[PDB]
Amino acid sequence: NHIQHQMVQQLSALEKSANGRLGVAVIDTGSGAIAGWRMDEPFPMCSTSKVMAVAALLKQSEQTPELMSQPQPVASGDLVNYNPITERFVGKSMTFDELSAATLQYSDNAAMNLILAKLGGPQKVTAFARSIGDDKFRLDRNEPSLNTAIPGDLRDTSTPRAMALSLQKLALGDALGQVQREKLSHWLRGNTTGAASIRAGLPSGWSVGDKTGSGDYGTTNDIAVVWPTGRPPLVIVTYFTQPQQQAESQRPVLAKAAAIVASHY
Ligand SMILES: *C(=O)N1C[C@H](NOS(=O)(=O)O)CC[C@H]1C(N)=O
Repeated sequence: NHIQHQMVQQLSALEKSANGRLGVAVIDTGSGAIAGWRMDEPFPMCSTSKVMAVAALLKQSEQTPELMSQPQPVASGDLVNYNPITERFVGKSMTFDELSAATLQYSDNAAMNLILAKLGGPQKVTAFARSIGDDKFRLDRNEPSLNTAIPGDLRDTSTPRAMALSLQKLALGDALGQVQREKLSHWLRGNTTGAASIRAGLPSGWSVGDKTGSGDYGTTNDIAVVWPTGRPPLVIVTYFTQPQQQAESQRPVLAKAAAIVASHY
């Protein structure tokens, strides 16, 4: 942990003002420095777990490049709680490229389940996380139950530190092949659900890729790769969860956390 005293004070005050539990990690990839707040506690990942799932599928495509263009039938039975793209393909097919874009950029939960099926389930996403040196990530359930976000429950959690290091290896480093890393980074940059989260706290000119998540207990999450103008990229994880199951989401908390980390860099 390389966090400055001032940044700790600011993140602590933000957490208290928001009445929740905040977890933040920032990696400066130029120096390798890592900093943050509660960055080793488990937090429910919710939809941010989808990055690891798509990455696992992209790793498999390295040995079968046509895998991503293979049509996959979509059925009404695949639909769950939130299916913004897949609901339009019932009775038709989507490729794994389309399914990956849908789950990353629109957070389509049926698409996530179709990807989990191809990989062999949540347990195989966890095995892929281990294969990139992430010993904290655990995916236990599929959609939509992986979003229950119960305090004290270890299912479907990771830590801000582990998720930041994994997102660095996947989107910037060498955990994936070049074609696959660039596809993942492009999909993250094209996310449509992140305007009010990390992106809102960063300079408007910077290029950003991110994946949000939400769940019960007011869980409000975002993980980002940031390409600041003129200087090496940053990786930012902001996880936030609240005391009561019915709590409302607090996206401005993530924006402010991002602004706090962005200033100190
Ligand atoms: C992911 O956390 N989920 C799927 C979808 N995500 O959209 S979000 O990232 O903009 O929050 C809706 C919320 C959540 C879920 N409960 O399924």
